[PDB]
Amino acid sequence: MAHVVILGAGTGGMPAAYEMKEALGSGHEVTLISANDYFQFVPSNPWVGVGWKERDDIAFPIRHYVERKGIHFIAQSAEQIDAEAQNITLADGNTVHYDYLMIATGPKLAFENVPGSDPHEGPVQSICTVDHAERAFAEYQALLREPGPIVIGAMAGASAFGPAYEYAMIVASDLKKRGMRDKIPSFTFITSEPYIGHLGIQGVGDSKGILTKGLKEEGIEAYTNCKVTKVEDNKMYVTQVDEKGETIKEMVLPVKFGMMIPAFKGVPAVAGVEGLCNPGGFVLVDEHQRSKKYANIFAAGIAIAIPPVETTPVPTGAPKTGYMIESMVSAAVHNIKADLEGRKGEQTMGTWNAVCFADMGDRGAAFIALPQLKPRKVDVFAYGRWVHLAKVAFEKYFIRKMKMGVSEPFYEKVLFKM
Ligand SMILES: Cc1cc2nc3c(=O)[nH]c(=O)nc-3n(C[C@H](O)[C@H](O)[C@H](O)COP(=O)(O)OP(=O)(O)OC[C@H]3O[C@@H](n4cnc5c(N)ncnc54)[C@H](O)[C@@H]3O)c2cc1C
Ligand SMILES: CCCCCCCCCCCCO[C@@H]1O[C@H](CO)[C@H](O[C@H]2O[C@@H](CO)[C@H](O)[C@H](O)[C@H]2O)[C@@H](O)[C@H]1O
Ligand SMILES: [S]
Ligand SMILES: [S]
Repeated sequence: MAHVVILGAGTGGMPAAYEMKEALGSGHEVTLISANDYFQFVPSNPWVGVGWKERDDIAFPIRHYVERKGIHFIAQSAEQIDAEAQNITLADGNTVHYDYLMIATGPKLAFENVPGSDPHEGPVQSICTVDHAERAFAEYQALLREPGPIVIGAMAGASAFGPAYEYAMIVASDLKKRGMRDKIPSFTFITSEPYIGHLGIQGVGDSKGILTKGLKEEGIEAYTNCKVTKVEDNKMYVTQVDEKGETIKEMVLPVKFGMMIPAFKGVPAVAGVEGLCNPGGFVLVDEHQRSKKYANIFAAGIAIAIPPVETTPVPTGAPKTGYMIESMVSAAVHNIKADLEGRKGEQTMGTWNAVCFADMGDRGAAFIALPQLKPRKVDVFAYGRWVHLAKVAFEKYFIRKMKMGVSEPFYEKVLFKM
C-alpha cells in the first residue's frame, strides 16, 4: 500500500529511513532520496577542517546499507515538490510520487546573504559540509605556507555558534602544535551574538565567562553584535551595532584565512512549496511534526520552523541539535504509522533542548540546556576529558548505527546507567 518518501539522508533523514521501514514493514514502500550518495557525520566537519579527521573517517556510501534493509535509495536532488499532485521532480527530470513525505533536508547555507562570502568566491571558508571542510583545510595549508590574518566566527542570522568556537579553538591549537602560532599577524573572532557564549540560546552555565577567557587565552580578539555586509578584495566589511540596532562601528579586516558560519535557510525545493514554509523556508509543523498545510507531509531536523524566543540586536537563530532532532524523527515515524493505521499519532518531540559537544583534543566543552526559555530546568556548560570520550564514542556509535540499522529509541546510550 502506502509509499513513504524520506527526503534527505542526513542526521535526521538517515535514521528516519531505517526507523520508517522498521515500523511499517514489508507491506509498505520506503524510499530515501538525497542529493549525495554518501552519508557524512556533520559534527566531525570542524576537525576535518583542521586536518584532524579525513573524509574517509566520517563519510560512507549509503546504498548498500539501506537497500539491505529493504529501503529504496535515489541519489538524486529533489528540485521541485508538487504537494497537490504529491510528485517530486528529481534533478534528472524523473518524478517520484509519494503518499507520505517526510522532509529532512537540513539547511540551505545562505552565503548569498553576504556577497563574496561563498567559499568559492573569496577567502571566507566553511566547515558545514565535508566538501567545504576539505576546502577549508586546503586553504588553511595555504595560510601555513604564507601566514596572514585569520578571521573566524558566525554571520548574522547564524544558529550554529558552537562550531564557530570549536573551529577557532582547534585552529589555535593546531597552529601551536605546528610552532606556527606566533607567525600569525592577527587572529580575530567575529560574531552576531550579543555577547560571547550567547550561543543562540541566551547563554548556558558559564559559557560566557569560559569562552571569553578561552579566546583571550589563545590571543584571539573578539567582537560581538557584528554583521558582515560583504567580503570583497580579501577584506571582510563588518558593521557592529548597539542594543538598539544603531551602528557603533565599521571595520575593514583583511583575511588570508577565514571561516564564518553562515545563516541557514530552508532548501529551495522545500521553500518553494507554496504555503508550506515560513519566510525563511522552514517547514511549519505542529507538535506532532506534521505540516500545518499538508496532512501527508511531515518534517524533522533543521528543516522545521522553530519560532525565535529572543530578538537580538543582530539577527541570530537558536540551534537545532542532534538529540532533539532524533526526537522529532521518532515522533514523525510513529505518527505516520498511526495514520497508516487509523489513529492520529499523539507523539511529540517533547521538551525543547539544545545539547552540543565540542572536542578540543583530549578534553572538550559540552552544554545541555532545557527548555528554551529561562529559568531553565537544566542549564549546564561543562569542560573535561569526559566530553572528549563522549564525542569520540558518539561518532563511532552513530556511524556504526547508520551502517547496521536503527530499530529503536536511538539513545540506549542511557544504558551506561543500568
Ligand atoms: C559544523 C556543524 C557542527 C555541528 N555539530 C553538532 C554537534 O556536535 N552536536 C549536535 O547535536 N548537533 C551538531 N550540529 C547540528 C545538527 O545536529 C547538524 O546540523 C545535523 O546534521 C542536522 O541534521 P539534519 O538531518 O536536519 O540536516 P543534515 O544532516 O544537513 O541533512 C540534510 C540532508 O538532506 C539533503 N538534501 C538537502 N536538500 C536536498 C534536496 N533538495 N534533495 C535531496 N536531498 C537534499 C542533504 O544533502 C543532506 O543529506 C552541527 C552542525 C554543524 C553545521
Ligand atoms: C560545546 C558547546 C560550546 C562550543 C565551544 C567549544 C570551544 C571550547 C573551548 C573553551 C575552553 C576554555 O578553556 C578552559 O576552561 C576550563 C573550565 O573553566 C579549563 O579547566 C578548568 O575547569 C576544570 C573542569 O571543568 C578543569 O578540570 C581544570 O583543571 C580547570 O582549570 C581551563 O583550564 C581552560 O583551559
Ligand atoms: S540550526
Ligand atoms: S553544536
